[PDB]
Amino acid sequence: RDWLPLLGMPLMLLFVQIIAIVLVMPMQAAGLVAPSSVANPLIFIGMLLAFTLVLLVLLRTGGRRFIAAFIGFALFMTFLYIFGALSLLALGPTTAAAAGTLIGAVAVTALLYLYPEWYVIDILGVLISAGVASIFGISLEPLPVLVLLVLLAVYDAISVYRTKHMITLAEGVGAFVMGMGDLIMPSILVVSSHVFLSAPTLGAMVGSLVGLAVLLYFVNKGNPQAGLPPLNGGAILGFLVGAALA
Amino acid sequence: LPLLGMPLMLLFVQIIAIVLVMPMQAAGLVAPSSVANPLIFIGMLLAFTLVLLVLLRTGGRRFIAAFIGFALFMTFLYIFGALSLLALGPTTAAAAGTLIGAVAVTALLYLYPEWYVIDILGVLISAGVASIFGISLEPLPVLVLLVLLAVYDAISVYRTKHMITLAERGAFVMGMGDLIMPSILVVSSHVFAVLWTLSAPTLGAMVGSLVGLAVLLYFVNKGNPQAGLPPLNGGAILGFLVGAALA
Amino acid sequence: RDWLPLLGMPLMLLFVQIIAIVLVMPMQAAGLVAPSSVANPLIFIGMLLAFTLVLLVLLRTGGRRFIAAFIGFALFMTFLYIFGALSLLALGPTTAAAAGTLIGAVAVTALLYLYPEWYVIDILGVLISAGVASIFGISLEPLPVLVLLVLLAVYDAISVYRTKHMITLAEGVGAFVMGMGDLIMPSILVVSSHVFLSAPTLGAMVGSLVGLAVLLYFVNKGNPQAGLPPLNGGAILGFLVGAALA
Amino acid sequence: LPLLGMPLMLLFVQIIAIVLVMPMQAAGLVAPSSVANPLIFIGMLLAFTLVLLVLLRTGGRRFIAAFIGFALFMTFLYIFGALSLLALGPTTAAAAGTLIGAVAVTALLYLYPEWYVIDILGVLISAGVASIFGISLEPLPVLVLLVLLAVYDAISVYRTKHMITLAERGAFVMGMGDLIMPSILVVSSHVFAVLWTLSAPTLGAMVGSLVGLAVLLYFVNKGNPQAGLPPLNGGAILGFLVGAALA
Repeated sequence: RDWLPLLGMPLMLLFVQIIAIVLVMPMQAAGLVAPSSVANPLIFIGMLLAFTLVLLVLLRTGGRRFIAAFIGFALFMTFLYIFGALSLLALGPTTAAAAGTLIGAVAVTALLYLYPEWYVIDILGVLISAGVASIFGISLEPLPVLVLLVLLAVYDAISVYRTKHMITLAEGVGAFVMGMGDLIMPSILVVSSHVFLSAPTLGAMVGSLVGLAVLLYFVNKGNPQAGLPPLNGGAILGFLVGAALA
Repeated sequence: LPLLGMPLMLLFVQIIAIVLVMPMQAAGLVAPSSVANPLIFIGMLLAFTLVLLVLLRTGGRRFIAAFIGFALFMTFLYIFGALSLLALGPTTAAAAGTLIGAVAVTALLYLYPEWYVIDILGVLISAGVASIFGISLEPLPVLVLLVLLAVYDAISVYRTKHMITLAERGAFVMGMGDLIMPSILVVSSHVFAVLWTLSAPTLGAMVGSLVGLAVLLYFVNKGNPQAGLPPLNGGAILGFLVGAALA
Repeated sequence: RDWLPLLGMPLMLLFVQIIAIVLVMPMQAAGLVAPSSVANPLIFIGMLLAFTLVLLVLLRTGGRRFIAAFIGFALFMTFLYIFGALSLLALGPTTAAAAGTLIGAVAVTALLYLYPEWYVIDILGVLISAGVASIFGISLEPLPVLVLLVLLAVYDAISVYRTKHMITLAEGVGAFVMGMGDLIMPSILVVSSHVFLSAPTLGAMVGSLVGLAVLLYFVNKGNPQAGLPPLNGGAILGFLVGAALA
Repeated sequence: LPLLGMPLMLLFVQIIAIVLVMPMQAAGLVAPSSVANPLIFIGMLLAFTLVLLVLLRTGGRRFIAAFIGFALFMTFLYIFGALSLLALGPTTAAAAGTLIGAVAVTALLYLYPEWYVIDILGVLISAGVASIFGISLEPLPVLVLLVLLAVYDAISVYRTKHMITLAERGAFVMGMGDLIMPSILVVSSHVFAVLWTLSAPTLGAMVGSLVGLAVLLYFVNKGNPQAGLPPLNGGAILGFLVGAALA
């Protein structure tokens, strides 16, 4: 039935979660992170604003492929961190391990720039996303992740509602970034929980999948809704259900 | 009826500016007396704005929209959080209580208000800023800061008025700004040595500001002419010196 | 004869020099400055580039009277330094001295903003200029000032020649800032010389006046020339003549 | 005749890049081997440029005109000054001598040249940058930096070439840049352990770069296709490994 079509996004959710755990492991074999303070989400957010400000001044300052380059470089590096973490727990400190990861990341990034197969895109998007998920999740603990999640969710629903209301007014009364990015969002709580086969934080994983269910449901219905609050609110739901478990 | 309204707005900000002073010094800390403090202050504002605008000229759609929302949220954190949870207080479920409070408010402010809501919130924030600086030091750097600021206003008004005799948001910002300016002599003189019906010379300043704004609103309806700050700013100054020459 | 007309600019030269000396005095009674290194001119120049970059991003970001304000504030402060230095050597550390200078500078700056008498402008321009002259001149020593002067002069002649040649090509083959600023330029060597009634650095003062003579001469002739090299080259000429003296 | 000219330009830059190495380490100092050095390097370039352009978008008339003139003057100071006065040397009238030298040159470069003048100067500067980095560390971070940089080029060429198969200043800059790229394996392998006709494997790299650029110029006249860096960059790399497998 409606299996093969549009299961790929919950697929991507589960996968990213999986790869985030498996990456929880090697990334501490060389540290990484960035104190389970509730101020940590605030630093996160402001810094996110800086990430965008930089990115925008870069785009408006392009840079026909200078923009492509600066991001290409950013990519190259983040993949170095991915791979790096892999071999460095794997073959460990060996020259053949490190060089293994540099060649790996060169290969991958070059590929992505060479008009790949663009199922490939989904795959790398999954990699990257899992990477980030693992990092902040390894970085500090739930209650802070929980605050962060609920905050970001609130911003979102404000954002959709504003522009939706702005649709309903104006008569008479690159998407992948936001996407895969939100693929990441509920998963970071999944890491920073197994960081605090798996726990009762499978619960967070399933609840996040169920949030995604409500989401692709309303999206496959007429007259869309917000996003984060289904995914985060559902991951938090599952997670808190996995407390009522043990 | 709003003819009482805008003085009310002031009176309230002043009251709420004082109430926050106690819990405000549960940390507080911005800027000794030192009159270089007003200068550092000015340059801080000018550089702040210059940066803030280049954020617009480099922004500022969903960016500076959100960016302001964030700054707003933080400032509301300090207001709710620090000023009420320490006023409980302090910690634990109270602190969480105010996170809930400030997210509730900034989210509410965003989206669409209803008259009084925005007035209330502006008043609150204003009281916050007022309290902080009035605390962050004494009534003499404040006296100078005030006369400086006011004199700038009257002059830019005349220049740009005289710059006429030829031939939305920044408004609420500047409004709030005027709600703030006299309140600092009120907090910072409360940081001074008398105490009648709770600090007499600070009362003097307070009424002096309420009458200053009155005179301004009269001339505002007289037509065009109003040197912005110099009524209430300079007049609350007059009132303060009046309530101080008493004790 | 041609006295009263266009002697006012050499007038302004002598005056600024005079006021720069008289200010050499009080400004050390509270220090100021900024090492007689030849790297000092380079720091100067780069920093000058920063002064302009700031000023330009400010103008292009105006600021109808925000621009007016930011500069008004800058002015207010530099006059505080002028006056401040005055009373603080004068009445010294007294409250009445300091408050004297704040009221003084408020008065002056407010005046300048109130459409003054605009001979007044020349006068304040003279004040300011002398102020700056005194500061860098008190700051470090001749050979560095000498390098700085010759450098700046070279930039200038390049600049005029470029745009002049650009005039001669395009057929078929606020001024006060640059002005009073150059009023300042040769005088800083006049300070940093009496800092290293006056010396044989009267020589630098007269030679600078004579440079100005060549300058207002060619300017009052058809087909203009560069500027700095007459003024600086002439001040340096007089100065080096005041070495062949003692 | 310039058919020999552009290889000459390279050959010279390489020579002049080496000559400067000795006096260059009379201070020098930019960036241990460490391959993070190439990464730090890239990010340095990207952030450098991004800033440099926002200087244009915020400039850049008489500003960035002069600003470049200044940067140029400084870099010429280090070339003349440090590389010749310490090579005298060092100090006193020699140092002054080079101030005179570099002001003379940058002023000369500004205003209008004449063919060879700009070529000469570009070559000089290039040798400077080449020398510094080749010194600022060893032939392995350099190997990686090189293959990274080159691979980026071939890919942006194909993308923007393939971005075609639908339907002035930066040129000299990028040119100079290519004059630079292979010379760093030449300096930095001279910073390595053989010494025939003065460092044999560094010779190998050097000829390998001279033939690489040759192959590039052949295809450039073959029509359109030239993956910028990968000929000489990747080829000088081949040559270096060839002259190294010798001793």
